[PDB]
Formats: sequence, structure tokens, C-alpha cells
Amino acid sequence: PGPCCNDKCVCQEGGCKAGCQCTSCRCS
Ligand SMILES: [Cd+2]
Ligand SMILES: [Cd+2]
Ligand SMILES: [Cd+2]
Repeated sequence: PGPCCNDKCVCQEGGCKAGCQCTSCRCS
């Protein structure tokens, strides 16, 4: 159970989660 973009920038759609550490999706 990790974050969302640990191995999947899921912002392009809606796969992210309440743990966006990645830096390639302007989540909020
Ligand atoms: Cd991302
Ligand atoms: Cd994310
Ligand atoms: Cd995101």
C-alpha cells in the first residue's frame, strides 16, 4: 500500500490518490 505516483503518473486520468509525491502532474 504505497502512494499513487510511486510507479504510475495517474493524473492523466484519475488513478492518483491522497499521496502524490510525483512531480509530473499538477494534481491540486
Ligand atoms: Cd503524477
Ligand atoms: Cd499522484
Ligand atoms: Cd496527480
